[PDB]
Amino acid sequence: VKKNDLFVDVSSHNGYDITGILEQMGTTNTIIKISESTTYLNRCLSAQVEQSNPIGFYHFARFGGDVAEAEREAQFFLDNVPMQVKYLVLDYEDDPSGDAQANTNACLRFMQMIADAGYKPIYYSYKPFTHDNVDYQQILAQFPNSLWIAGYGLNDGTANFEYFPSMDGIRWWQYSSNPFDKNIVLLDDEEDDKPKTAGTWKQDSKGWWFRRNNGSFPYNKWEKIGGVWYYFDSKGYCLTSEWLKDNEKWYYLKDNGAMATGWVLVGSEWYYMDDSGAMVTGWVKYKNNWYYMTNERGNMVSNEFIKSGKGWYFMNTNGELADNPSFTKEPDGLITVA
Ligand SMILES: C[N+](C)(C)CCO
Ligand SMILES: C[N+](C)(C)CCO
Repeated sequence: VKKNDLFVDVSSHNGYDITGILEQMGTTNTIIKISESTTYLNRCLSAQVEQSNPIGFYHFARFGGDVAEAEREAQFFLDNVPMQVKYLVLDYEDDPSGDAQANTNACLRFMQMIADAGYKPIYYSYKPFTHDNVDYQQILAQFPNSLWIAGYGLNDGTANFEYFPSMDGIRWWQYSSNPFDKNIVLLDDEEDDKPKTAGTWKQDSKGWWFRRNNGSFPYNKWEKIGGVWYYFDSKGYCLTSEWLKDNEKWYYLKDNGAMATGWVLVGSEWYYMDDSGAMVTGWVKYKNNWYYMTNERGNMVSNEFIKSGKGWYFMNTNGELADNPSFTKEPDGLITVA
C-alpha cells in the first residue's frame, strides 16, 4: 500500500460477511484478526480472507511483560497465518504488567519472531496506553516506522487530522471505529534492495538519456527505470520540471525527471497526483489545509486555504490570507495525511 491508501481491520465482531463494510469504505484492503493468547482463533478468518485483499493479520496479545509467553503466542499466531502477506501485527492494548521495560522486551521478542519468520512486524495500540506501559522508542530503534496507532477523537467515522496521534514511526493510523475500523496509510511500504537497473544513465549538455543494456534507449514514451517512472523526449531525454498531458490526464515530472505522486509543489502552488501519477482535481485536504485544484483547458490552478482555529482562510497567490475565514464547514473531498 501507498501513502493515503485506506484499509479496514476486522475480527469475529464483524461476522462472516464483510462485503458491505468494504463497499462502504471503498477498498478491499484488510488486516484480519487471526488469534488471541495461545488458544483463541477468530472463526471468521477464512471467510473474511476470501471476501477481501488482506495486507496483513493481527494478534491480540495477552502476554503482558512475560517474554516466554509472548514467544508461545507469536508461534501460535505464526502457525495460523493462512497466506503470505507483508505484515503481521502485534495488537498490544490489554493486560500490561506494572513493569514497562518488561512489557517492551516481550513486545520486542514477539515482533522479532515475526521478522525472523519473514514478515514486517507492526506494533498496534493507543498513544496513552503505549505511553504508560512501554517504551515505544526502544521498539522503533529495532523496527523503524512500525507503528499502527489508534486515535479517534470525536469518532464520527471520518479522518480529522486535528486529532492525529503525535508519535514517531507511525506507519498506519486507525482514525475511527464508528461503524467499523477505518485506517489510513502514512508511509509507502518498504522495498529495500532491487539494486541495479536494465541500463546506465547518461548526462550531457542536453540533459539525461537512458542507455539500456542492449544499447537502445527510451524515447517518445514512458518507462520504469529503478522503481520510478519517467517520460522521454523524441530525442531520448527525460522531461524535468514539466507538465505532461497523456491520455487526457495530467502528469508532473520533477527536477530529476521522476514522475510525481502524492503532493508536489510546482512553483509555489500545491498539486496532488494519483499513485499512478495522474493529477487529482477538486477538493483534496493535506493534513489541516484544504486545496481546490483544477486543470481545465490546461490552466493549472491551486486554491489554497490555510486552517487557523475553527476556520480556513483563502490565500491569494499574492501571499496574503483574508481577514476572515472563507469557511468553517469543511467540504466533502479527498482526505490525505501525508
Ligand atoms: C539521472 N536522473 C537524475 C535523471 C534520475 C535517475 O538517477
Ligand atoms: C501509466 N503511466 C505510465 C503514466 C504511469 C503509471 O504507471
